[PDB]
Amino acid sequence: AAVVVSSRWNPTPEQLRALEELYRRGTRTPSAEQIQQITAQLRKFGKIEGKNVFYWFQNHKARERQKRRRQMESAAAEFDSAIE
Amino acid sequence: VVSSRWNPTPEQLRALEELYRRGTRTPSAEQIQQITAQLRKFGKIEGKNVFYWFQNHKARERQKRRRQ
DNA sequence: GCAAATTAATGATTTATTCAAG
DNA sequence: CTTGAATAAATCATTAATTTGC
Repeated sequence: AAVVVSSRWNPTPEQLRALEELYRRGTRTPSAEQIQQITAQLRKFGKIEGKNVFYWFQNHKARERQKRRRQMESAAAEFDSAIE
Repeated sequence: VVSSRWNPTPEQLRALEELYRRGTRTPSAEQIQQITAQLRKFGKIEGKNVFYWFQNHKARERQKRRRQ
């Protein structure tokens, strides 16, 4: 019987899937009321607060950009090696 | 019995693994051809085998080791 | 011991995404 | 808004491990 305290919010798999689908529908920089409403809904899956949503979308946008940039340095790896 | 799908020779396997440990995870076309060149000393292999091996390895290590 | 049966691994294909040309 | 570039996720398919009954 015991406690564990978190230093960083982590999305539950359900909160994560919800945020990823908000992203697939085109959400990129939620407004303040958007942040609050999203938060109010995702709190049903578990712990989450407004700044967590705010950061999640910033970090996800940046990481997608960086990911997609580093997919470009590969320079058509799949076609040049697998199809021809 | 003859082969329909490639399978790494036990040495190509250790070399592909070493490359993954030292940071090669999403190799480029060029590098892929470089790697394929080297690994054929140890037997049959083509660029498609190398490209898929890194894709599948990376995906399934994510499955095993990533926490969510 | 040995293969047929069944299960686990993994190679190869397909599908759904992403950013950002145009 | 559309779509080119290029996956990585999900899935399909075949091989290797292994289990099983003899």
